[PDB]
Amino acid sequence: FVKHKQAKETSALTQYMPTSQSLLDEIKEKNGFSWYRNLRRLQWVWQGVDPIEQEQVLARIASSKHSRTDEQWLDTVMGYHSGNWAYEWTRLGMEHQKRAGEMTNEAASEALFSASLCYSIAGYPHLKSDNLAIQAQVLANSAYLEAAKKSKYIIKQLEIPFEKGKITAHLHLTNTDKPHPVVIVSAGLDSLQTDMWRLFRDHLAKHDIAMLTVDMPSVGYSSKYPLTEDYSRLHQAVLNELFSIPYVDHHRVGLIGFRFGGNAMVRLSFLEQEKIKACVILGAPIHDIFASPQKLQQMPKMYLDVLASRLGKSVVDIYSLSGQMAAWSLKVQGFLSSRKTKVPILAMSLEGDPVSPYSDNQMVAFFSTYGKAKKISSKTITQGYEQSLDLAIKWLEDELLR
Ligand SMILES: CCCCCC(=O)O
Repeated sequence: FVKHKQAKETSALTQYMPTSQSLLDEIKEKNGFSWYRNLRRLQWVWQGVDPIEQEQVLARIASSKHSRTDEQWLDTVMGYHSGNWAYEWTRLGMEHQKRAGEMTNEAASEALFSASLCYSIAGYPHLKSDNLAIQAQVLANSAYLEAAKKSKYIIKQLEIPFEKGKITAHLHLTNTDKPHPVVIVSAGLDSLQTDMWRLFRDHLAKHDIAMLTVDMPSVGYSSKYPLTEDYSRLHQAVLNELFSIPYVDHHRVGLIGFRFGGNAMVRLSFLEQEKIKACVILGAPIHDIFASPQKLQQMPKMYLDVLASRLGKSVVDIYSLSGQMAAWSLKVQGFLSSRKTKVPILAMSLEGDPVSPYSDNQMVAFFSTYGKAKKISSKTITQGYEQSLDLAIKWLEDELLR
């Protein structure tokens, strides 16, 4: 970080054509949002951030008197110091990493996992040219392995050759007493694979289900793998690799996919109908948004910035970008027309998720044998997350521990 005291601020990184800058101004004026980033308060708490410390972090960010790229956007304090998003979140990470040295075992481990998450959030949404975020992502990764090393649970980092690079994946096991059923898990384009420790700790592990995390192409450890129309590519290779991994029962493999991670799992559940025993997706952009250019052009700048990054765009034309993403729809690709899959897929999203409509999940569910879509209604978002996850583990319990 010392080399990055004056690093270029996140919201200013992505270059847009002047006609596209004019569209961004329209969007910003119409939505009037107080933050550049889409704030995921409830998601981050669900993942393990303490609500009180998160508010303290967000308050120091929003209260700052330091100069912002755009004063409308509270999280755009420029440079690595008080008020900066990366700076303030990394501070919380370092505080966990401090408490970790004065704990041992089952607390030290958990403190480091907490730290990892804070560092990941510090880098969110992980724009590729973001110097502060790159460093945050390094800390996120080193903290995860240090937590893993301290845990009573077993976490192995695998490197699986594929196309002259290696796919980096994390295998979480309760033990190695016998080969265990396993779920391959991927989150969306602005998460890191290390952001799902509680999925394993609080849910999968209680059933001795191993968790194997993977980054989608262009994301995290898979940054060097271009996001193409065959975006399930890396998961298929990781699936084919499970035969050589004796710690897992390759006859009992499932898939969990959040956001765009969900598209890849569905894709895979049509491609490998014998090897995949169960699939569950939450909040996946199956078709609707991808196929709506007019909706893509009206998205907050943070989403367009993430898209430009993952697609390796140097300079962005929004109209062109919006037209290009249609190819990512699983309907446009032909997976949702006639062919059924033997894989039972449970497909959920929260009520009124504009990224994942019930209609999207209904499509998927129909083309799955013993499949099922759900529109999760709840009073709070946390309750929706928790219901969804309870339904997920039951599905995996029923189909994987069969
Ligand atoms: C805006 C929809 C595209 C991104 C979905 C994701 O976060 O994975």
